[PDB]
Amino acid sequence: ATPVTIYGPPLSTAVSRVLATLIEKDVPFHLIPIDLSKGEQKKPEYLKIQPFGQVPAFKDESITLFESRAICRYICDKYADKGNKSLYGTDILSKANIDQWVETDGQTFGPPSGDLVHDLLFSSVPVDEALIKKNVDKLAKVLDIYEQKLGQTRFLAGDEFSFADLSHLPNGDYLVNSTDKGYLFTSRKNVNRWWTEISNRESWKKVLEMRKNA
Amino acid sequence: ATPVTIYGPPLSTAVSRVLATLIEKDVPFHLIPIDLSKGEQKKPEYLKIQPFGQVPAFKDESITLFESRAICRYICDKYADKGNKSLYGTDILSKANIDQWVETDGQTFGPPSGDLVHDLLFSSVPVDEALIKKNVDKLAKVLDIYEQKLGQTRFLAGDEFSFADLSHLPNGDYLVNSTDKGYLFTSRKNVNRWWTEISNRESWKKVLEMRKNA
Ligand SMILES: N[C@@H](CCC(=O)N[C@@H](CS)C(=O)NCC(=O)O)C(=O)O
Ligand SMILES: N[C@@H](CCC(=O)N[C@@H](CS)C(=O)NCC(=O)O)C(=O)O
Repeated sequence: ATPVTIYGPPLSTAVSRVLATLIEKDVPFHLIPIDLSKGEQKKPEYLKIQPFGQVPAFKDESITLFESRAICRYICDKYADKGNKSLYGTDILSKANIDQWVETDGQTFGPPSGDLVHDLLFSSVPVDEALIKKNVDKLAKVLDIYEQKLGQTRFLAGDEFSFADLSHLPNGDYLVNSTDKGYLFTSRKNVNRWWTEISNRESWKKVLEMRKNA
Repeated sequence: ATPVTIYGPPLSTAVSRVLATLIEKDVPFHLIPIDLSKGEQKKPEYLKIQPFGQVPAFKDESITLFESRAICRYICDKYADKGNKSLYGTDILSKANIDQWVETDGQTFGPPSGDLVHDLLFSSVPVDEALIKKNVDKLAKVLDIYEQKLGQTRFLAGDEFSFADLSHLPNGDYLVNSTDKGYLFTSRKNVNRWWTEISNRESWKKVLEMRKNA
């Protein structure tokens, strides 16, 4: 079928989540730029597609979607028999087992890690060290629980890479490789192990290379 | 069939989300109390099933799950042909269409509404009115977008009540009925219509009565 259409820059964490999923699932795509520096996402034209004025948006022959994790669940559903077939499970039980850790990204890991990424890399107000520390300490608590989980299983939800792991890549990679807070991940033995395995997957390497290609 | 097991108090918003789903899906359940004021959610036996020391947790013969929205997706999947069949759609496209608004709850509406609910109703320290204002203003911006959407469709995702609407009930109901922030919903005519329709569903009324009697 025709390549799907993704709106937004690969530097965006939420866009990156979608891109990594497409690549894992062997789904071809067009990428339409949205210039965040020109406030393009906040103007009326883009608002028809993403009503919160955020990236990414998704369009294929059947539907227009927003919210990165919903886009990714759709892709995993539509293209279940394609690419990495086990990415979001293969039946009701394996899917749900992964999904609880996807929700842990969305509700538990994502808020402090995303706020850190924003405040340290993408904000225009002076960095507030007290606020950085607050979210560092919150994220440390989460990663302590991950350290124990990853002492039992190779990946968050079990023995194989899943969307739960994938969903951690965007904020993880900015913290580890673009801030001085990488020790949160790398000083925890099992988290470091996991982080190394997931960030060196072909799909993620391809996303990082796409960022270089502008 | 054997009733599923749910852990936590009905005063909890995340527990309420699961209860409303079970009732919509006509799934019998057994509810195991956890007293949050007494830290029962941190008892080591309970942390074995919910490692973040939060509620709810879910058990049936097949699986133990945490994170309310993951639990609800599993319920909707397992019991697709039961109760309200359309709650999370009936095929790939209708499911995804609902799911983007479920993610909007999780990522956009949920954080400011949940922080308001916590600071105003479940905090041990005084409220910070500057922070209240910050979250009120954030939520107002979200609801301005909903106001536009709900002028186009009856419910968030279309012409039928869905899990997307359901997922807004717990924080919405506390703000409308237990704080002086209800104007956020009631001053917006389409949002108010929607709120009226979804909060008067029998499933939601049953949850509130469970809570009143707990
Ligand atoms: N919850 C959304 C988050 C989207 C989001 O916040 N995107 C950022 C880039 S990572 C954005 O659009 N920034 C520009 C803006 O918010 O105006 C998702 O997962 O898709
Ligand atoms: N993202 C979780 C949220 C769980 C959560 O924060 N639960 C509250 C109840 S509203 C709780 O357990 N609070 C007690 C605590 O965190 O110690 C879910 O949706 O299940």
